Amino acid sequence: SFSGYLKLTDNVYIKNADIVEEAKKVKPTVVVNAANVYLKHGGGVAGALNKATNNAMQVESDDYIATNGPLKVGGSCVLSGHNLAKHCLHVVGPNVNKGEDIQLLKSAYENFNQHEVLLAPLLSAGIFGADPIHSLRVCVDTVRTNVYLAVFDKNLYDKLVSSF
Ligand SMILES: CC(C)[C@@H]1C(=O)NCCN1c1ncnc2[nH]ccc12
Repeated sequence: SFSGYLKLTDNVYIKNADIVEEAKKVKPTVVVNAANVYLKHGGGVAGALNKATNNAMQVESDDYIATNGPLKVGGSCVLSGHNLAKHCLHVVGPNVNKGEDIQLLKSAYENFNQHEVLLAPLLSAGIFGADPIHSLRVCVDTVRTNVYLAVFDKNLYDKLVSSF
């Protein structure tokens, strides 16, 4: 049920789209959130996904952290997708604005391999401060399962395609 995507490789696809609007249209098995280790969904992809769930994602997330403690940078957890998807895979890419090791970006993308198909953003890009061209290259060289990437900014989408 994904439509309008450009094929990059055997298993990676890309579209200029808001991931929240794509999740509402497709209702995929798995939507990836660009999480932080505290699961505090304030802005960027995480803030937008949480707003679309009417804050239910944040309430579930706070219970998960109260039980388990914070995630690791490079780690993930599977929670409910609420009204957007069956599941949300909360994945923590390194935040370069906080001095986190960019080598952890490959570890972050390895979490995608546990799921046959995912709707996802570019990890560590946007407000996380990493180069999106680098994030797309790590994605293509790490993920083996079928990934549908939604890139919100049209100018960035065009650059990602034309430099691929
Ligand atoms: C992570 C970035 C590459 C990307 C981008 O193009 N500009 C910044 C935000 N972002 C998103 N990309 C997809 N869906 C989104 N919904 C909310 C934010 C967002």
